[PDB]
Amino acid sequence: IHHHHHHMEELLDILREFRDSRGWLKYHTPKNLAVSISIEVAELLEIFQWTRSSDEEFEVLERRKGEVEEEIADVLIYLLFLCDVAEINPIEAVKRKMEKNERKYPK
Amino acid sequence: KIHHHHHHMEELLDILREFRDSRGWLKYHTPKNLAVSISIEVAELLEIFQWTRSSDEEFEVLERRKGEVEEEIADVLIYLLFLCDVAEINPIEAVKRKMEKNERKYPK
Amino acid sequence: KIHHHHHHMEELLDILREFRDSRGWLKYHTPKNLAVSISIEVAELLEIFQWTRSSDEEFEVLERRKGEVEEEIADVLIYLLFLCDVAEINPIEAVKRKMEKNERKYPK
Amino acid sequence: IHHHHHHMEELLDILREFRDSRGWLKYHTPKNLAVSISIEVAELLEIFQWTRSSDEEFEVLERRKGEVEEEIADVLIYLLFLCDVAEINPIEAVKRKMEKNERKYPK
Ligand SMILES: [Cl-]
Ligand SMILES: [Cl-]
Ligand SMILES: [Mg+2]
Ligand SMILES: [Mg+2]
Ligand SMILES: [Mg+2]
Ligand SMILES: [Mg+2]
Ligand code: NA
Ligand code: NA
Repeated sequence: IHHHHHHMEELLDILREFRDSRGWLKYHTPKNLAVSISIEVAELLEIFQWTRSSDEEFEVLERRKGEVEEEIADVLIYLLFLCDVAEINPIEAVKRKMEKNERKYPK
Repeated sequence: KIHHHHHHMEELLDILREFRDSRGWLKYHTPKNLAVSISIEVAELLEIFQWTRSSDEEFEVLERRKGEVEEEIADVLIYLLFLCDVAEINPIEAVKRKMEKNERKYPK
Repeated sequence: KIHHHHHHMEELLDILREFRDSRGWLKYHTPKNLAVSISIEVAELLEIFQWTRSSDEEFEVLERRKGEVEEEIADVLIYLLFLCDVAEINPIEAVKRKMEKNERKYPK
Repeated sequence: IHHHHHHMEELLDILREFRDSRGWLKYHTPKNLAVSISIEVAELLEIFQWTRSSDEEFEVLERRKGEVEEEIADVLIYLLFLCDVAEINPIEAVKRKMEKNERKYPK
């Protein structure tokens, strides 16, 4: 018995249900979703706004772990909504870019 | 009768980890630097649609420049997953938790 | 017969400098921290228009939420001017120089 | 003889001439300009992408002064184009926010 865990695919089903039960697909234009990603990554950055050292950055991370988790989740949700409307497979996207990176930055 | 689970996500992170550590780039992967790198890449994504003036037009641009859109999506996710690693955050769990919160804030 | 020049921009920066130094916040104003603060504020500005679906609609939102738009513009410019101070960059000169370059790249 | 230097007002005239000689006003929707600001501040941030200390940040600034200057200019140009279309006075905006800041963060 073989179980193929495709976690982003599974996440997308939870996402689609939410969006569609509310009728918010009509707002998910490519640029509105890209703008939504921009907004959430700014929320992530704000948590570390005024740190002055790599050392302090890890201290803020530990103390505000929950906030970091939420903004990472936010960035992801919108990236996945974007992948839905654009018909892009984000895992394959990552694999192809990493392959490109391997031949840009060789060992 | 034996169950065989395949962890495709852990497999993807392994490709990421291997790239990172073969190049000695871990030392650069502080929490803020990674968050800065995500911000940079989403702006690369935004740029593709910079001057569009209608929803209709964004889909024409998306169809026409799909490859560039795919690259920038990959760049965003790469650095997001790198951050997840340094922070020991499970981004699948984080999404599920956030959607559960979203359910309560925006009820049916 | 005497000429009396008024440096309104230098006056504005003085208000900024005075706020900063009365609070002992200079030590926080590193180049990257300021650039991070600008990124944060432009995203506050973007948020006002997050779900608009037409140019027509953006002007209705801009008219309706003009005060919020004004605040975020102020926030962006504040941190941009703080960066100019630490970097000793004259942003009026930088614009003029960049527009001169823009002239040559995009000729009439 | 009194000279009232209003430098952003003066910049805006150079900006308007450029935009209008090319017929690009039609692209300057509020959200396109906000998105353009987002793009340029990312260009600014990239210059410092991988620094690991406040010390290194000032070293990068000195070495890549020109690049920083250009991206600051870029951020400004779009903020001023935005102020044009929104009919906002950015100097007065700054003064009012600073006044608000003074009574939020008292001495
Ligand atoms: Cl997995
Ligand atoms: Cl002046
Ligand atoms: Mg959020
Ligand atoms: Mg990229
Ligand atoms: Mg603000
Ligand atoms: Mg630029
Ligand atoms: Na460490
Ligand atoms: Na210093």
